[PDB]
Amino acid sequence: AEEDVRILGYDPLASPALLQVQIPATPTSLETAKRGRREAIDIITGKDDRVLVIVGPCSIHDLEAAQEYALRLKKLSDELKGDLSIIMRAYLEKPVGWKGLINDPDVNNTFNINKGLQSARQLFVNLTNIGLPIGSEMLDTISPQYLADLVSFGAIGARTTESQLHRELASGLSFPVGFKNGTDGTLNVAVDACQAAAHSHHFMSVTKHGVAAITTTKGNEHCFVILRGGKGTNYDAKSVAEAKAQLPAGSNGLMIDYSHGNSNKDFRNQPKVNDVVCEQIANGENAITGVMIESNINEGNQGIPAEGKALKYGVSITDACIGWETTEDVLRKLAAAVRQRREVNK
Amino acid sequence: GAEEDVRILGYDPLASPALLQVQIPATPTSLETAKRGRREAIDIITGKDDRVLVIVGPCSIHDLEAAQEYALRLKKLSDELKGDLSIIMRAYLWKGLINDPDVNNTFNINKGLQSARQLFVNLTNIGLPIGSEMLDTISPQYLADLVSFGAIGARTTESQLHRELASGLSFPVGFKNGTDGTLNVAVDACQAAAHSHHFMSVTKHGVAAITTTKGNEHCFVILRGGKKGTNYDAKSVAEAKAQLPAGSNGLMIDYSHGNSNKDFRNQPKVNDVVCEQIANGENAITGVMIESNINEGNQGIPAEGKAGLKYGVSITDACIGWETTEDVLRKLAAAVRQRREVNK
Ligand SMILES: N[C@@H](Cc1ccccc1)C(=O)O
Ligand SMILES: [Mn+2]
Ligand SMILES: [Mn+2]
Repeated sequence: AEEDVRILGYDPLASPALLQVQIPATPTSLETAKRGRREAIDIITGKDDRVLVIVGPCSIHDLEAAQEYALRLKKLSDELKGDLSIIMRAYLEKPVGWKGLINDPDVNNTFNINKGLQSARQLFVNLTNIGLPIGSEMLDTISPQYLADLVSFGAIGARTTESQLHRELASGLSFPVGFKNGTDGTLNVAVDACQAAAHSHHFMSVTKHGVAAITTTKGNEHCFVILRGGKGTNYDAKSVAEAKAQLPAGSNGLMIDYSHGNSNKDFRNQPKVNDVVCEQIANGENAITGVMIESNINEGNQGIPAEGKALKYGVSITDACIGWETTEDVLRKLAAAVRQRREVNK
Repeated sequence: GAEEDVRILGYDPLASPALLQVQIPATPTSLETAKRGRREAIDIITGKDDRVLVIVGPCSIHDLEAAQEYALRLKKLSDELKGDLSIIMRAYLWKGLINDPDVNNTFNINKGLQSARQLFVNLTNIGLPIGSEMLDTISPQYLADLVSFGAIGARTTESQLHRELASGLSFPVGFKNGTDGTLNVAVDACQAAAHSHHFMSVTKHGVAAITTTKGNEHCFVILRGGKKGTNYDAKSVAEAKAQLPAGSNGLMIDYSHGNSNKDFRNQPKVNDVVCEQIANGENAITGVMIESNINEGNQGIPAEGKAGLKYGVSITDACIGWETTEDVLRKLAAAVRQRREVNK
């Protein structure tokens, strides 16, 4: 009986329940998470005229830099509360390079998931603890069981939007899920994802106790489409009109990613994409409910030098971000477009 | 308190892989058949054998009886063309034999996994290797020991999760090109699955653990059409070959799906066009995939639960009949026999 010939070995893994006790969620963290979901829900369903903003680092590899950023974003968040509902990007990784905070939390090319999950959860607690909601990519069917309670928003990356596995997973998450369009630039797959995630599914996951079980979902009605470019960009009126053209009756507000395929090989293009999105918003576009910005403390990205995490401070080690000030503007300018759009509807 | 699982209606007890593997044990024959299939598949996709790897069979199995009759027929034909073709049966698992084993929206996974495994044992038991789609990251743990070939479908080839899974399977894995007709994603999948990965899967005992893979060097690309159009023609094969990196394995061409272009009657055609590239010396094509069954076409699921279903007819994709299949395979058989001459 030939089995596991390509499996070098298994390693003990702390269960979700165990991790949730080790690194408990403060009452604030749990309240922050609930609030974020409520606000996000109202915005993508049309009940609120504010714009949902998922902004923050491409990926977090430094909890101390992520905390400084959170404080800054929490303040700005306080000044633009009337127009913008801001959620922080607390992403673990990118698509060859650094494997992410869960796999390689030490950023030294060593794998250590147990410590990774600890960092991941501690991070989420630290952030939501200061009152700042967070969003992350739903990488797999197990990992969310360690962090789902502190998350207000979940995104299903372009490479997995067609994955039956990720559609079933979304149908059972306790928060809004954004499905990015295909890497080939089409929306059909993201529209189908939302339809599917709305139904009830029966899949196999692990319980809070680390055991495999047959899960049964309720269906998620808070799934929307995210426009992020592809084989070209799609944040322009002509493209948005084609998108709207594809959403079924009742579909939720579109979200737009200023990066990746939309800034096509350059973070400097994020502010430009903001103008082209702010325009449509001020002129009265109601289908654009949310935006996604990859910003950091200091612009650009970088690589890991000979040594590990000691590396330019506040600088992404994956996709390049825009600096902070460039972010202050981009958001104040988006808040304006929100107000100006508030009038056109009156 | 907190607010998790608000969309989780509930969990259900699930027999562990180890438990299932004892309940429905694999006969020595089943285990030998599985090993043989992998060896033959490996030799063919790596260039060591001039035969053509053939993954043929139903689009999906919903009837173990009908699947067994078909297996016997295919086993007898497989015995005859064993000199030119290495046949592995399509035994892919409406959600599937696993989610709805009874076919009536009553999702009984435990029974589904039993049927799934019993089926795999029944088939491999008569000496016929089998192949299936690597659905999720847990399911295989209940059937790997019986599988000779695993395919990742178009909608998952880009999934990091499925690339890591392939890197730890004990058999060759075929990655289908994107639903948009491109091969870049399938080529990247093969590159990725060749490396070692660290993911979370469940053990034979139903517990979550950190898995570490060795890397799989037996991953190839499957051409199955797409938006950009069908791709079984020589110019497509050629453009494909030009994109294959150093050390890639032999290409496989799916006759149905995006290449049959919504009409199963086009499979015999793709064959001919592909059989011609082979009979003239094309060695880049080492495998073919065919959605076949006892009776051509497909159907739906009547209010009459399931016992009101046409026998030997697919309840998913349309397939060609046994009759029409035995040709395709005989022509393909010959196309190979020819190739060996052109290379002689
Ligand atoms: N046991 C599988 C590998 C595997 C391990 C863990 C999870 C899923 C699959 C095989 O022999 O191919
Ligand atoms: Mn990024
Ligand atoms: Mn099919």
